[PDB]
Amino acid sequence: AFELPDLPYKLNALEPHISQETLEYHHGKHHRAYVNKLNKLIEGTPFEKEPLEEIIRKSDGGIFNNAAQHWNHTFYWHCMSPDGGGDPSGELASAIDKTFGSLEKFKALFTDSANNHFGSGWAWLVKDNNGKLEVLSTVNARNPMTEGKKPLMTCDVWEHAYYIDTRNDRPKYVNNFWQVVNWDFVMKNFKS
Amino acid sequence: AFELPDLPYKLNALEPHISQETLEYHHGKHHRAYVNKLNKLIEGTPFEKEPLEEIIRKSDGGIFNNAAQHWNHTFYWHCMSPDGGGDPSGELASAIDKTFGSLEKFKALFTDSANNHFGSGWAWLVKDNNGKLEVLSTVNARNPMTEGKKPLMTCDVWEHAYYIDTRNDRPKYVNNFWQVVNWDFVMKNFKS
Ligand SMILES: [Fe+2]
Ligand SMILES: [Fe+2]
Repeated sequence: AFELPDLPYKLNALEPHISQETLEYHHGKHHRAYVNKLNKLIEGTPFEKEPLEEIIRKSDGGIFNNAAQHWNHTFYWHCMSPDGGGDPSGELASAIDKTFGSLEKFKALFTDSANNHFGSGWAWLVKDNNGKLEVLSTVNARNPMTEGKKPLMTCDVWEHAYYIDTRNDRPKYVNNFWQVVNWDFVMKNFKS
Repeated sequence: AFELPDLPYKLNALEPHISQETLEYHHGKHHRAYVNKLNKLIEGTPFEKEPLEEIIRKSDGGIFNNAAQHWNHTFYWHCMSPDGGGDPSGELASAIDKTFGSLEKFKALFTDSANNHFGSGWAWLVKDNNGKLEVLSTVNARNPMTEGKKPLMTCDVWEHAYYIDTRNDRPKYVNNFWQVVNWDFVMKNFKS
């Protein structure tokens, strides 16, 4: 029932910050696999016709892992852009200043979250039910929406996300992520 | 006070099954970093002068993660050899046949454990202190000795173990592992 979404940009659009080869493997093999495995697992189960978000909220095991990874990568592609980088603007910028003190403090907090996460996972900027901004990392496929928190931005820190381009140097990859970060998408997410 | 152990063979000794480049990054950077971070964390703490096994059994958080990974990687290098591959012999072979039915069923079981483990981790052949052989995988840095089980063989399934050589294709890497598996080490562990 689920499909691999097209990338929001060309395979070479994030160069030289994220390579074409990485996008070929990361989207064309890793994400594609999650979609295919998800579809097979949920066939003939209560999750067969459920929305993706509802599968994530109610499932466990392989169904959860593939469903959550599918959502997580779909979200991740929109968090980057050839037009990305620079600073946020408007109320997102204002809210970041209020919550974290400044943009550089927030960036440092997200960078540390991403760099210090042990093993596979995701670094997140989220909004809680009270509208308060928060930085946190999750293990493997886990997604903050299972704790009632809305994702605004994510950075994949599974080793496949960067090993082709930076090998073991995850911090260099996170710096590369900042050069392509799509603030327009983050702000769109912030404003609902 | 811990030290990066020397690799038991030359950097090209596992070619073409595991590349020189992989061993340069995996041992020379990944393993080296675990040893260094371990030493910094344990200094000034009750774990400073403890044996590595005791640090693993009594610590948590970053100390555990770095202590366990240091142990795991050291163990992992001896589980491979340029003279490796082929079949086990003697008591080990007999014990494998008794417990799992045959060598190929054991290989299938270990292969599936290694291939199916979601995220970063380790596939293991262990012996419980009843003496029974068991195949299982652990998440991230976790080591079966905390459950009183003695490791006999391990295969690192963190993406850095193979991404340079097989990219997303972990199954191909596990086949490459079987060509260099060091049964002499596994049997030594089995018998002691
Ligand atoms: Fe990913
Ligand atoms: Fe490793």
